[PDB]
Amino acid sequence: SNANVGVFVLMHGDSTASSMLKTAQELLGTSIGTAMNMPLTMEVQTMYEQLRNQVITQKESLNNGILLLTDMGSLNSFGNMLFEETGIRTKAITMTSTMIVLEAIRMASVGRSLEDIYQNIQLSFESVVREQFRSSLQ
Amino acid sequence: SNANVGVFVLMHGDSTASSMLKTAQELLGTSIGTAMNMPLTMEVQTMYEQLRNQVITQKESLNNGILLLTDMGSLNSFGNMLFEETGIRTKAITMTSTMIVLEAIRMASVGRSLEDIYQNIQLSFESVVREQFRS
Repeated sequence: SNANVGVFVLMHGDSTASSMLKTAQELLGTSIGTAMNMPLTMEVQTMYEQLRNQVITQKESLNNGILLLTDMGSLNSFGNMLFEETGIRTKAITMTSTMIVLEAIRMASVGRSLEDIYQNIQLSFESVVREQFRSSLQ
Repeated sequence: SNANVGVFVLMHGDSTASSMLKTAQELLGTSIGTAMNMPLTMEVQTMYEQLRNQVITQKESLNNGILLLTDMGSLNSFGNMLFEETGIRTKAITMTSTMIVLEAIRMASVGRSLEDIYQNIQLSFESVVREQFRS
């Protein structure tokens, strides 16, 4: 009920997820959020099981839902998979960049809801779509 | 006529840029592209000079232009600044993630033009955003 939203950052490669999270954490002075890197030799199912296992452990601290921030590929499917398996409300967002991790952790750490965080992140993506749109014009 | 577009990945953190670049290079079997990890202690001007310094030592290898893939605000001015200073055509994409680096590196390595790469990445980025937030 007063749990902060749980933020998990999952990305392809050796240290993208963890390095992006470290950046946000150092900018905000917080240690909340969890990063997991999927190196190229690791099967997608193996990664899901890493995430699911930690989620299951911390179930009682994840009363206000989970936000999965991913880059690409199969990883977004984990959001619905976790909800189906654990019943914990999950939103998943692809194409995650440093700013998005930063904004997710900042809002999570001050107790904003999963829905409020998801909406603000959508607005950030929309701002960028528009900035890019305007740049393509010239 | 033959230069590949030079792709530069500039990200905040210990290994964000280099990790994304390595993922792309390994997935694609190519060694092209430059990553520059910017630590939080580094000044904006130092970051800029790091980029500019490499660029101007390899001008002819960049004569088909430069694509900067960046994350955060301060880096977002570097494209126009680099172009103004060097005259080498530069495009820049913010909110860079793994798939942005992947497709930029894939296109550059097969000899796609700057305008084409930039166009296609922006179109893909918008498509995925719209599908993500659809329902």
